[PDB]
Amino acid sequence: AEEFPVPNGFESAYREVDGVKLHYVKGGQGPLVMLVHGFGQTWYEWHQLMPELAKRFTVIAPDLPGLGQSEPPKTGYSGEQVAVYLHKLARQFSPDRPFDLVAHDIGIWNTYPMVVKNQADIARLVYMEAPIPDARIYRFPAFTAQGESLVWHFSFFAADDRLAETLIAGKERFFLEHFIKSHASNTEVFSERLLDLYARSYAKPHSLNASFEYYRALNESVRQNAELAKTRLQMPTMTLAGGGHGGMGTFQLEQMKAYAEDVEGHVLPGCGHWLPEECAAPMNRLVIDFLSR
Amino acid sequence: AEEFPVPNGFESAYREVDGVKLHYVKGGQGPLVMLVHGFGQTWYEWHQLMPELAKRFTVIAPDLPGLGQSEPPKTGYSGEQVAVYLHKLARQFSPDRPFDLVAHDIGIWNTYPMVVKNQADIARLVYMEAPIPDARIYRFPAFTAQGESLVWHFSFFAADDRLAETLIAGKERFFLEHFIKSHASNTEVFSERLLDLYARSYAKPHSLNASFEYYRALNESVRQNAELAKTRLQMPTMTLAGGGHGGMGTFQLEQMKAYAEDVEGHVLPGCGHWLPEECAAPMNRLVIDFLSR
Ligand SMILES: O=C(O)Cc1cc(I)c(Oc2ccc(O)c(I)c2)c(I)c1
Ligand SMILES: O=C(O)Cc1cc(I)c(Oc2ccc(O)c(I)c2)c(I)c1
Repeated sequence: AEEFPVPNGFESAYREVDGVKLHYVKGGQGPLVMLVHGFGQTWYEWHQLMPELAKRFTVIAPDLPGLGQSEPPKTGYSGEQVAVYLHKLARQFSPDRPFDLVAHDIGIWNTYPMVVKNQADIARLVYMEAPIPDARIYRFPAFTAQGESLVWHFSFFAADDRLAETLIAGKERFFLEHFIKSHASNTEVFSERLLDLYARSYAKPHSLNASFEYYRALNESVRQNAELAKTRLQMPTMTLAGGGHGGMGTFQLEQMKAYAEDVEGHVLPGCGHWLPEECAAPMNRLVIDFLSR
Repeated sequence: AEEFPVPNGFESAYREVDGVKLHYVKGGQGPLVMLVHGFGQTWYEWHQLMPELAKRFTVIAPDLPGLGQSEPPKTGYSGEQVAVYLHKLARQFSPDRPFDLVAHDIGIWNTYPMVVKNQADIARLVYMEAPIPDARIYRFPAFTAQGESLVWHFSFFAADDRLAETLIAGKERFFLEHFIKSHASNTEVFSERLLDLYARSYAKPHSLNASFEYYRALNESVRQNAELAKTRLQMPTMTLAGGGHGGMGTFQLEQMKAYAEDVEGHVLPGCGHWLPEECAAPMNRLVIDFLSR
């Protein structure tokens, strides 16, 4: 059974990595590009970009441990632990060449440590719509003059007592729709069918828990990154962020400047947090052009 | 019927104020002191302080509109709107003399406007454990290096689509235990028996909704207070705050200095948000002594 429809010419498959069965969708020919999704989603958020990229690259889009059809991590959910799985998965398919990495949302948290620790393995890097976990996140406000902030979920999801699983269970579809649309500019792209598919996936009890364990490990990830960041990133990097409601605006590039020697950034007007779906055509174009250099 | 046990020698009664039936518990003789509870609780948080105060004062402890056994407000939930009900209630019992006010948590939000607008009616004032709604609240962090922040619930409760009622309905008892204990230093005072009492009250559907409407009106209260605060409070004031986990610490007094000419503050070590229950002996002593001047 597949949680999401696989594009033509792609295959849904699994690899064991350090005793954890990871799911991915793979297609194309050429140098490897790995696309890593974030919270509330799965490999499927990349399904529009994948066929275009597959004209020039071998494309792999894994499900993060515990999410989609991937088994939970056996080590832990901190960025350094999760990044091992993703790095080793990429290396199974690109053992002899560096590969490209594109990540969205918590896909950034789960890849940054393997990028900085294995720079020779990373040809080009694209990061969109999430802070790298560091002390900057402690400044985001709990509440705004316009009401509900965009970041209060960091605390909701990190809270103990399984607070988030307990309140969201039985209301997974309701909560996800609220979360996705409140972080969107272009809500129309989230059809009832698309929301149904994402909700069914993250509502699997181990996946609902996995979702929040990423946040329960966030402080540990920040502490980890405090040490890792002593080494600057040297590979060509591009950042993307939405400039509309729900988006991160200038933060993405400005943070990345502290991490990378060679970075260019774009802010996409009229687009929120969910760039691959809200603004597929220009996002796809920018990613394809940057990687095709 | 009574949701909470009335102390010996007190009465539970109701008063209709501008078309809204307010519940209160009253006892004692002498000048009037009104005690106003906050979120998650009812008049009952004051039940240990009340008999002591009643030796020197007429004591009234109302349920906030919509909470406990009080009807929802008919105007709205902004501070200025709710303060009218509380001011009129007090003045029914003390029409020719000023009265004392003690308020905790959102009790502050719901009384500040009537204090500033009717300064001659307030002899002495005690505020504990909440910010007065102003722009300072936009600076509190969504997430901290220790985990769950103090005020992330501001956004949860303010969120559209009845997000909070939808998630919390049926899980009120679970949620309230988490909320109260996460904001406490001395968690041991929150027995299952006591939590049962509070949860059964706020689980009434109109009470669960009323609770969150106070937060949905928070930005309105901030706008209201920006005008009101152009006049400083002139009456003797005391602030209390917990110095332990969950407490507001030095913020309480520091903010109050901007609002009051005559203020003394105390931070109680090893106590969190729930001062009357976590640290009954020193809190009661501070309040009784201050009002007895
Ligand atoms: O602190 C700054 O410089 C500016 C800043 C402020 C915030 I609130 C913020 O959080 C967001 C915003 C959008 C979003 O979709 C998500 I998920 C989190 C970020 I990233 C940066
Ligand atoms: O950042 C600052 O200025 C200091 C600050 C930080 C926070 I997070 C905060 O919110 C609280 C604190 C305790 C509490 O019990 C509740 I409910 C809310 C406050 I008030 C002040």
